[PDB]
Amino acid sequence: SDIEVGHSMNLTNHFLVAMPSMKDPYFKRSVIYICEHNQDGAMGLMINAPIDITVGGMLKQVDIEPAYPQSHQENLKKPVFNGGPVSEDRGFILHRPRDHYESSMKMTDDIAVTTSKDILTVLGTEAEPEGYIVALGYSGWSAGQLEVELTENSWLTIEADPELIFNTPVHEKWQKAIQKLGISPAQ
Repeated sequence: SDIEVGHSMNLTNHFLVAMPSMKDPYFKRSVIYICEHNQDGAMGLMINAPIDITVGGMLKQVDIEPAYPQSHQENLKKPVFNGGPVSEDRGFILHRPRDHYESSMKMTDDIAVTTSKDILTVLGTEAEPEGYIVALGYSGWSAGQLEVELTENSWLTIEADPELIFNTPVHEKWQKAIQKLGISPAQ
């Protein structure tokens, strides 16, 4: 009769790996982490789009006063990324759970997203999360719209792992992703 057992492709906590046959140049070789996926649509952040300014630079720009000495002087030269085209003037810290921030969303035991200024004060200080990348703007899809992009020859997906986000070099994030899908670019 009608026992509607399905699949429910919720892609939250999943990675979006661009195909070598990607048309859109804005995602030519992107790897997006879905932070939220539901009937309203989907929200994601680009993991390998390093911007010009550095994490330290953006802080200075925002004139954020650190709450402690900035010992981690080196992680402060690391760059901030291009999260996506939507709200390019908004911040999104994707990191490994450390402390409690006013406005934070926990994905797992190793991944969470903080969007409150508070977190900015610990960056560069021993109090900053052991792993984090700062993104500006995010990637958005309308209701179901993402669900349809999949049936197209644009993306492929696999559950996410923190290392791919806070460890492997940018230049290899994509290269290792598709490879993880048993594949390699054209030629």
